[PDB]
Amino acid sequence: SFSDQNLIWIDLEMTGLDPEMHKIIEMATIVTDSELNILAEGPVIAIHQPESELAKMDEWCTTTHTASGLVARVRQSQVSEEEAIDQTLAFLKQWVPEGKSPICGNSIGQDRRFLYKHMPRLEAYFHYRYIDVSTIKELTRRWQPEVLKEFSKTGSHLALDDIRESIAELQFYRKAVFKI
Ligand code: NA
Repeated sequence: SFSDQNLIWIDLEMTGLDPEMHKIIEMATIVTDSELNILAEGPVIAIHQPESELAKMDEWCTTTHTASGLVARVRQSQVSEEEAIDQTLAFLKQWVPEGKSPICGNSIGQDRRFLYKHMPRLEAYFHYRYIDVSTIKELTRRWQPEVLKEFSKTGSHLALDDIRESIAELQFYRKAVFKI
């Protein structure tokens, strides 16, 4: 089912909002076809970081990532950023050719910033364009906001679950605000 029309969905969790200061602590990927059918889920990787990097986390980050179990998984992880890139590339090469899929997700520009800084070999696998589901969310909020009361998110900040929610959100928009 390898195809240059398939879409690569990705979500990261980080120790904060600033790529120059903060680090990636979780990554997950999903491949859909162009019709958003989920074809395969990629590696779900808690990336090891030392305490000094975890100690940069603000209260939101600390409470969120501790309560989810991610911090414990990060502390126990034996997978570095480079190994996480290798695993993720080995998965993606089976489903989508290099340079063809936009990066897909919610406010995915932020994730791409962290990929540019910390995982440029993975960033380079994506086409330069972005499929940002939150673009459609924002346009819907302004053009017909009552549509948004028909869809809800759990928002657990477990990377695979959140990217599954991104795909479900776009699936909802296709029926609710698109006519194609
Ligand atoms: Na995200």
